[PDB]
Amino acid sequence: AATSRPERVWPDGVIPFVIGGNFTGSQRAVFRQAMRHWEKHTCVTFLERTDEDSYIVFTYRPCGCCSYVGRRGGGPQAISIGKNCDKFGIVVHELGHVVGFWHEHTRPDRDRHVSIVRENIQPGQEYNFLKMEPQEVESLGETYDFDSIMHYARNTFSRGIFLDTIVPKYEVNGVKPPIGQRTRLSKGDIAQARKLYKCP
Ligand SMILES: CCCCC[C@H](CN(O)CO)C(=O)NCNC(=O)c1cc2cccc(OC)c2o1
Ligand SMILES: [Zn+2]
Ligand SMILES: [Zn+2]
Repeated sequence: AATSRPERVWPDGVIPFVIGGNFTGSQRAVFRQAMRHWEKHTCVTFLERTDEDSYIVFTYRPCGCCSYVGRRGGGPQAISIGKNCDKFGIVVHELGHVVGFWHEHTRPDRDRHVSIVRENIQPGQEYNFLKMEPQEVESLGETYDFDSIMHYARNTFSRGIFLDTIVPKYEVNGVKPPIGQRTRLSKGDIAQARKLYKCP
């Protein structure tokens, strides 16, 4: 679910950043590691902000809302992190938003790959399962990626941990594909981000 909007692609793949107050040393170390993980597998690079107009700010905030997707432009933008959502893999996902990705399950073609089980969604959290409009996404010829760091888990916003809100439709390698990994950028994520940023 890469943005279709070229103004949201950070020019030259260089993203200035600031780390705000109220984090521990350890949380700040994880931020740098997550930024470096992006740097290792793509041409995207994070740079400590000096005088740039547009830049990201790591802000202490309760988990959930919101990390701006892609470059806002004309000023600072938030990448929001809190106590329960600050592990390496979560921050990598959040930087996925920064660089221009929405959630994989909101791809316009998602109904060919997953079922949404509405009845299992926590009340008032249904908006998290809305498809993006076709005009807002350009997937760049890349197939729907179950292993994506941007893909929800089977029971994300579920009323109970044993109930699925998202179910993949078909078996891949003879078994239903696992979703919701927060370990690393997937092969699919790397391929897609390289196209988005026109990496060499
Ligand atoms: C109101 C939308 C709730 C979004 C919450 C999620 C949390 N994560 O999954 C983080 O990984 C989120 O941040 N998704 C990505 N960002 C957005 O969807 C989003 C929309 C939006 C609209 C106006 C202003 C914003 O400022 C940060 C926005 O973020
Ligand atoms: Zn997200
Ligand atoms: Zn994808």
